[PDB]
Amino acid sequence: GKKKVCYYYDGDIGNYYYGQGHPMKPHRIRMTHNLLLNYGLYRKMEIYRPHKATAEEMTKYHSDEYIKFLRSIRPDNMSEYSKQMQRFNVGEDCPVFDGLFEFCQLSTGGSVAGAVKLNRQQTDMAVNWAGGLHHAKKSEASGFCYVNDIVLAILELLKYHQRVLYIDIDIHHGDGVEEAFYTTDRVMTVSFHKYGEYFPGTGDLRDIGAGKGKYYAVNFPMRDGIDDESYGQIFKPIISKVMEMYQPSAVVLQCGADSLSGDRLGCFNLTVKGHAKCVEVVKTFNLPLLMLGGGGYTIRNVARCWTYETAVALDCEIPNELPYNDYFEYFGPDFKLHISPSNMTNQNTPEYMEKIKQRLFENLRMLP
Ligand SMILES: CCC(O)(O)CCCCC[C@H](NC(=O)C1CN(C)C1)c1[nH]c(-c2ccccc2)nc1C(N)=O
Ligand SMILES: [Ca+2]
Ligand SMILES: [Ca+2]
Ligand SMILES: [Zn+2]
Repeated sequence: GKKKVCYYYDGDIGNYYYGQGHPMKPHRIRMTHNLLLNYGLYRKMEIYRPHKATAEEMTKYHSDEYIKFLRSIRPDNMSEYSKQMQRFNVGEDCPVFDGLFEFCQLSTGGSVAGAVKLNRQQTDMAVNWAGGLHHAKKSEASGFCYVNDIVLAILELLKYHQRVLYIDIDIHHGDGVEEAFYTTDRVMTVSFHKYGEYFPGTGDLRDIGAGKGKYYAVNFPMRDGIDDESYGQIFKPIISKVMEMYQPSAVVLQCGADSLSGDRLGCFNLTVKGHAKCVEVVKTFNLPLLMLGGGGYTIRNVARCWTYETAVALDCEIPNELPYNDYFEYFGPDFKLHISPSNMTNQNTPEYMEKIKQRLFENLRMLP
């Protein structure tokens, strides 16, 4: 039935600024929080302010040198770190900004705190919209991500769970998470993403894991314009088969909103209902679940998406008419929660979707 939901948020998160022209806007997390507060969704959730994760907590995955660099670099001293900036991939996508380290600490803190709460069996679901930064690597920043809060949260879950399932619905391949666990069977990573002349360039159908991890990495490559009907028809069957064969005891779901119609960087055509159907599907399995953020670059739609997904987690129905809020004008000209898909062509034919699903089903038959 209805579950207990713990939500992690720091009121300072919206003030971190990647810089002029950078599409990643932490302010979208504050818009989400304010919208969900004005819908009354605070009355049913336990709200927590995450601790600032320590460099030590971060080094459970990342190298000591990379975390020391992140904790030391600032816009005023960048000139003295040109060598380490190249080595750790700090540049246009992952710039140095005021409070970069604290932003990483808050993003990571929410994910790890949520994982601890799930481990202690004190909540059914934990939500951290500031997390889900799936591209960060052991000693390298990538694609707007510096510290891989997801990998850290999964390592925390692995203390009490033999098998953890990771599902990623961001439009970009979940490469950092896939790479971290590529050679183990204790985590199964499942990513649905645009593949072909698109960042990060990984996530081929044929990337299925290695060694003990062979068959424990699943990739569903898609083309432009996927819609609710098409996504829905493959998501539930794949996740159901993964649940059946893998039998995970905890799940982490990355809810990157750049898979929505009208995203500034994305090329998919999902509505908020289509995206949220993934949360409904996963929630139905009644397993401890950590829901995380990720991409999303048309910020009014990211706030709508994550507000609706928080309502889905709470089994609370909320009206389509948006309540008045601090950012009301951002939701014009309609001031509604739900969005309409565009007229873009769906290049994922029904036959292509079935064929890729059948290839993934063949790989899933190889599990013990
Ligand atoms: C938070 C999780 C997430 O998966 O959503 C993150 C998505 C990251 C997208 C990164 C992308 N970067 C690249 O394509 C760079 C150029 N190539 C040599 C690598 C990129 N960087 C930028 C960019 C634009 C302006 C200023 C800075 C970066 N745009 C793009 C783009 N359109 O793909
Ligand atoms: Ca993905
Ligand atoms: Ca794996
Ligand atoms: Zn993305």
